Amino acid sequence: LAEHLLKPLPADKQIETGPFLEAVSHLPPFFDCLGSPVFTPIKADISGNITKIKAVYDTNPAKFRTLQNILEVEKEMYGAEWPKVGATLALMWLKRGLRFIQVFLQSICDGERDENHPNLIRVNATKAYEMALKKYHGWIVQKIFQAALYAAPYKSDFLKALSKGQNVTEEECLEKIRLFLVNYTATIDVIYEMYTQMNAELNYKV
Amino acid sequence: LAEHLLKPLPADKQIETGPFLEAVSHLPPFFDCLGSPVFTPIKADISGNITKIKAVYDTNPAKFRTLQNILEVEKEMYGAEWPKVGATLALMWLKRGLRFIQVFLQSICDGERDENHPNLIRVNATKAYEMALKKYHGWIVQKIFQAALYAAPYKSDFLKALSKGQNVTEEECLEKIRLFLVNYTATIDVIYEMYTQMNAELNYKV
Ligand SMILES: CCCCCCCC/C=C\CCCCCCCCCCCCCC(=O)N[C@@H](CO[C@@H]1O[C@H](CO)[C@H](O)[C@H](OS(=O)(=O)O)[C@H]1O)[C@H](O)/C=C/CCCCCCCCCCCCC
Ligand SMILES: CCCCCCCC/C=C\CCCCCCCCCCCCCC(=O)N[C@@H](CO[C@@H]1O[C@H](CO)[C@H](O)[C@H](OS(=O)(=O)O)[C@H]1O)[C@H](O)/C=C/CCCCCCCCCCCCC
Repeated sequence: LAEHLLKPLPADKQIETGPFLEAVSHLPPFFDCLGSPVFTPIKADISGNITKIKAVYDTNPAKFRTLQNILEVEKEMYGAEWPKVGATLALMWLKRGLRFIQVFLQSICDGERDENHPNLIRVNATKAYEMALKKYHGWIVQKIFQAALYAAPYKSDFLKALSKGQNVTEEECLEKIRLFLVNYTATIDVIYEMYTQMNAELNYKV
Repeated sequence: LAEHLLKPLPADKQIETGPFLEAVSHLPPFFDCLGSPVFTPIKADISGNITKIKAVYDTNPAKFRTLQNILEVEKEMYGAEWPKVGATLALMWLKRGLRFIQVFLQSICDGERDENHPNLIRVNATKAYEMALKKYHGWIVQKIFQAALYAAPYKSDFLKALSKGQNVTEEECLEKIRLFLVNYTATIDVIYEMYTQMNAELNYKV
């Protein structure tokens, strides 16, 4: 993770679209390292959001220099269907997946665990799901999450996979995750705040 | 469905690849008519198989004239990883989805129902799942099927969707499904038999 840190936030809290998309594009490949086909459709959905945002950006990178520019330009371009359109909608969902990853990783780094099963990551994933995604899912998708949770790797195995080849301890691995989390968390928080400020957030369930 | 009937089988039971792929390519769009996002990853998997087979075919349509040609050419081309490779693997999975659809539709047409809930299609889908797919799924994916089953439409709604614009009765709709099922079922049966004859069938679970 720490090979692709996000940029620090500038004083004006603007997030450059190009570097943001470049950074977060390194996250979906991690889903191929979790040891299950159950992660295939997940990877697909997150990558699909990234692809959509990049496709809008590519139409005019200067116009879409920042994530704020995307929202404001699309609000002007689309009128009534906005924010349920375009890159605004894609980023609305992407931020939820990014927040899931943030909460999950932070929970692991913070030593949160089921003391009865300290080498599982279920409690960490459940917390992340509850905080990031659950209320945007109808009861059927929530039931699917609960089933998919059983496909999660052991903690020790997950941390091994995050540091393969590097010959580092788990303690060192977790320090590098904490480093990644600094600008990552700050960036996601700014994106959420922007959605509030722009009245671009929707609450529909799938 | 009856606007894209499969070809009848010739005496030699060979199935031409091009027309087969053209016909079955009309089936994944039906998943957008079931009223739920839960069908998105399903459509993606079936379409992915079709795309893979078409990509192999397109490298040399004469060499890959029939489905039998695909298996025999790939067996020669690949040696030891076969049949877990290429279009052979894609068709191995595609036939299972096609068989699911066949069993499901046939069950509906045959009047099979839960007499306590005659306007659901759960019993029909469960039968199809059991016959076509279940034993290739580990327990986690099976649990996901059980959840996804609740996203199925009402029977009357499903049959309406299959005949939209046509101004036909449900009886007429079902007669047209029965017509589609004739060459469809025969074709799928031949494909299954070919996999047996070629020793191309695998039994691994996902
Ligand atoms: C960095 C290391 C990695 C850290 C993460 C590792 C964590 C591992 C630990 C535990 C595992 C826990 C279980 C997994 C939890 C996954 C959470 C990760 C993030 C989730 C991504 C899905 C987000 C989501 O809910 N999306 C939902 C909404 O999508 C959005 O819909 C919009 C329209 O309303 C747009 O189309 C939008 O796209 S746009 O680009 O056009 O705007 C699009 O993104 C999407 O519906 C859900 C997708 C997941 C698939 C769920 C359905 C599966 C059904 C399967 C049925 C099969 C049954 C039959 C079997 C044969
Ligand atoms: C004609 C009208 C339409 C008729 C049908 C309507 C029926 C509606 C009624 C009731 C609904 C019942 C529930 C739905 C049942 C669906 C059955 C339809 C057919 C299923 C298609 C999936 C087949 C399958 O099991 N595939 C499996 C194996 O795939 C194959 O894997 C191979 C490698 O081992 C290859 O990669 C291969 O591709 S290849 O091209 O490279 O060779 C590929 O096809 C595939 O893994 C399953 C895909 C379905 C997705 C399941 C996982 C969902 C996990 C979601 C987790 C989300 C949790 C977190 C939430 C945020």
